[PDB]
Amino acid sequence: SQKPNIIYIFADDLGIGDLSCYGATKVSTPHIDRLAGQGVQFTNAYATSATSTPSRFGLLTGMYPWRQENTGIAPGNSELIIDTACVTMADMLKEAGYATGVVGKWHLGLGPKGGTDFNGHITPNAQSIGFDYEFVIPATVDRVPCVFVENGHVVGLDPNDPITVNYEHKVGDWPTGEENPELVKLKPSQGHNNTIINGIPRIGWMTGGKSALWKDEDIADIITNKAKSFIVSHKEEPFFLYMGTQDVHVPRVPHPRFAGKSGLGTRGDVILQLDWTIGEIMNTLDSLQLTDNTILIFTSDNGPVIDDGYQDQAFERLNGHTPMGIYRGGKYSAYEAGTRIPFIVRWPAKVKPNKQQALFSQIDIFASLAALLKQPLPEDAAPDSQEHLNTLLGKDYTSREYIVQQNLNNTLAIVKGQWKYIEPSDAPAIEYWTKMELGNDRHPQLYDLSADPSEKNNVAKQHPEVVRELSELLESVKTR
Ligand SMILES: CC(=O)N[C@@H]1[C@@H](O)[C@@H](O)[C@@H](COS(=O)(=O)O)O[C@H]1O
Ligand SMILES: [Ca+2]
Repeated sequence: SQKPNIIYIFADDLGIGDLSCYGATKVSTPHIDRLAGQGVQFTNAYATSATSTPSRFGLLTGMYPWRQENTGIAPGNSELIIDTACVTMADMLKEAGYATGVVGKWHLGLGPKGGTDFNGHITPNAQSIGFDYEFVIPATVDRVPCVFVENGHVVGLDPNDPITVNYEHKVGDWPTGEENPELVKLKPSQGHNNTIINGIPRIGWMTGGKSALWKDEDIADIITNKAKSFIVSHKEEPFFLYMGTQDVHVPRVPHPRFAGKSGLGTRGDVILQLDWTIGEIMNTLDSLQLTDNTILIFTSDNGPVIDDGYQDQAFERLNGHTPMGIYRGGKYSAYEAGTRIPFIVRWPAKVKPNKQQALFSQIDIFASLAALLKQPLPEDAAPDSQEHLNTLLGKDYTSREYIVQQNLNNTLAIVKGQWKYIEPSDAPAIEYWTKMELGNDRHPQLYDLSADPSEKNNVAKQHPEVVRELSELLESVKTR
């Protein structure tokens, strides 16, 4: 064929150390390892951000999320965060002649100023920014409402039982973690004490849509089947599938057939469920003879977290597993494990198996696919996205000049050749809930990653001219 199919899969909070192809010894990921073996495994690939909403925003817009105020972790009832006049990756692939679909985790908002009204046609939605087809989890599985949205309508919604959602105060009289601990089956470790759904207290309050409520143990199966439907439906045409798994995000509710199979508790169990999901996508492609001329990109939105809010024994069951690999920090953090993510590109027709050590950022995927397809961008489109197609395909080992990282508190860090600079911040050093090291410091930090990849040795006092140059460089990206 001329024009490859494109599948982009965000895992949720999957760590640079969670996969056996990245050296995990305490858990085995044979489907994802097989994918690695068939394509290009990246060892220096980064998301824009150490959290969900901003990394997904940066990927789809080709604009750094920290250039817009509303791009932080979004509530389940956030208005759509991407302006409908923005050119998205989905829009440019639609212009390039692809059928476009989003399946799974969205977390970019739905509906207009005021927040999501879940009770009729929800607009603007993913279809307002270049997706033909939409089947989404509004935000995260730990956030209300716990329902799916398909082409702008809640699946199984009864108009006589309308939904209301509120993140400021209780609406309705549904049990909560706070008031009704007797009805809590998975106890919260950190907040998560609002409306209970299926015995799991969630973030935010909801009432109504009883018949629309999902079953947590079926979410991977539902996402996997809707992804396969989309692929089977577009067997004969060029398609783009943007897919977001729930795994390995809290609450971790493995299907019974994975539950207790890892021996790392539910956190390990959903790594195996995730590996099985990617296996199902690879088997579907193979079935339809679409393997060879499909670009399959598998990555994560941000780094990993052990205890992210439920008493699921993820620390107690960890068994010497290292989700962060050697790296400092994790989810939320400006330290490397915040934005360092697993990243695999398989395109058998065109791309030989390889390890890509080059510096790569998810911000460049938009301009890199546009360049591949020779698709022209409006002057204002994908403004921070550089063409690095050769690097993406393992055809060159040319690093990005620098990459930019954003933590929870919008502290930015820049990596240039061997050097990592973290700009000063007044935000807390330690994240209140998880106690994660955020890398917020009133003083500059400088790490030589070639010598000190675990960021053990701040050498800012040793290299003021390096701090000054990288500081001036980061400020010029900000004011560009
Ligand atoms: C105490 C608490 O509420 N913690 C939650 C965490 O559980 C998770 O839901 C996170 C977003 O994760 S992300 O991957 O979608 O950014 O938001 C935090 O606020
Ligand atoms: Ca995430």
